[PDB]
Amino acid sequence: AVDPFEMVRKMGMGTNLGNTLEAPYEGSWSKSAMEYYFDDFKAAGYKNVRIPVRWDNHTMRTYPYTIDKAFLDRVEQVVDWSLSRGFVTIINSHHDDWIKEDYNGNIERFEKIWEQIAERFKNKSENLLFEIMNEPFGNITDEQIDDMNSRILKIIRKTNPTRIVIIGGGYWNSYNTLVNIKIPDDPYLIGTFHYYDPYETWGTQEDMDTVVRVFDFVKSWSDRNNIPVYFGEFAVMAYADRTSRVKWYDFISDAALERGFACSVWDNGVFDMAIYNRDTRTFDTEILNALF
Repeated sequence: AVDPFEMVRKMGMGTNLGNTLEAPYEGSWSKSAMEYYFDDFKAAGYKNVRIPVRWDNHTMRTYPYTIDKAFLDRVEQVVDWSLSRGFVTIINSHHDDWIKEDYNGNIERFEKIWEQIAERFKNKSENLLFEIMNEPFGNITDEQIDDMNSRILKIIRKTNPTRIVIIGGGYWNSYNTLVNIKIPDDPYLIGTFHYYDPYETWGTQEDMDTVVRVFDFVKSWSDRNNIPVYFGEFAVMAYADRTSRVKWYDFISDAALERGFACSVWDNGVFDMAIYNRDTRTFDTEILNALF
């Protein structure tokens, strides 16, 4: 099968379908997924689409933790729109915070959710990737993070033996960068990094120097561990003025793609932090130009 390095090269620069299927219920935040979004994403030049999904309210809270068939149907529909247009397509668990609130108590429910996702999408193209969990870091120990990754990977591998899986490689903020040392012995892994600050504006000259340093350290990590890197939601901060914002998109893309990283820009569909207008079907073309 296609190895993670080939996949990351193919992924290039892409977009999130933010604030949609990872809302508590689809459409309750930003506009629901429509097929034409993907026509527009393709015409825009995007090479991947990350599709955040919150499984919580579409899954039984009690055993056997079945995901509503209609929701699985709906996610498959959206996935099939993305895959058929040639996008590398990423699905995940996103905003399923209930698992961090009680790991021991909720790990079985999380396992069964992934058991069902893996089962449903087992025959999908190599271009569909599984991202185990959006932000593994936070109210949960390292031991539990490593435990989660191991067992969800193993569950995935039962039905998806070579499908590339995205796990948290670590995180970064203005003060430090953390990287995982314990990486499962598996040949089909991509490592992902998000902004995270345990003690929780942007676009200055200093902010850029910070990001290059982060990117360089992540690159060393990438080289040393033989794992390619994916920044699945960059440009999540708010910006001082228009000119900073555009420059920042331009800078992140250059720096990432020079180091061979795959990227998905955060786009929440709000006109806040949006590039694609889902109502007018237009893009902020200056930001797109900055991305390509």
